Amino acid sequence: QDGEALFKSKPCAACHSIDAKLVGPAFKEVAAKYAGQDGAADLLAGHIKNGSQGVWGPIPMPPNPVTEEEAKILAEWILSQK
Ligand code: HEC
Repeated sequence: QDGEALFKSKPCAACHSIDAKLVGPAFKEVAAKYAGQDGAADLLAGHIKNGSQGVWGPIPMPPNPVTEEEAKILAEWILSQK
């Protein structure tokens, strides 16, 4: 759950829904794509700070108040969302 925590303090929800979709890929659709995709959460974490674009919607995603460990955990949790 180390991901739910950060995701809770991080507005990642206002745009990333786990049961719905807003601006970014719904954590549920994101996990299904990068599910058990070890190594992917690491690449996604970079998109969190360096923003992401081209993996889902045409609109890129600005960086967030998160950090390295704050992005990785979110990456491993988003990919292993359970
Ligand atoms: C709306 C302003 C968003 C907020 C707030 C957050 N994210 Fe986001 N994210 C958003 C979009 C539109 C996209 C798709 C970008 C694309 O073109 O593919 C994303 C994507 C991600 C991804 C996936 C990156 C990839 O290359 O696949 C991750 C891992 C991600 N977002 C993480 C993330 C986190 C941790 C957030 C809270 C700090 C967060 N996003 C907020 C839009 C928005």
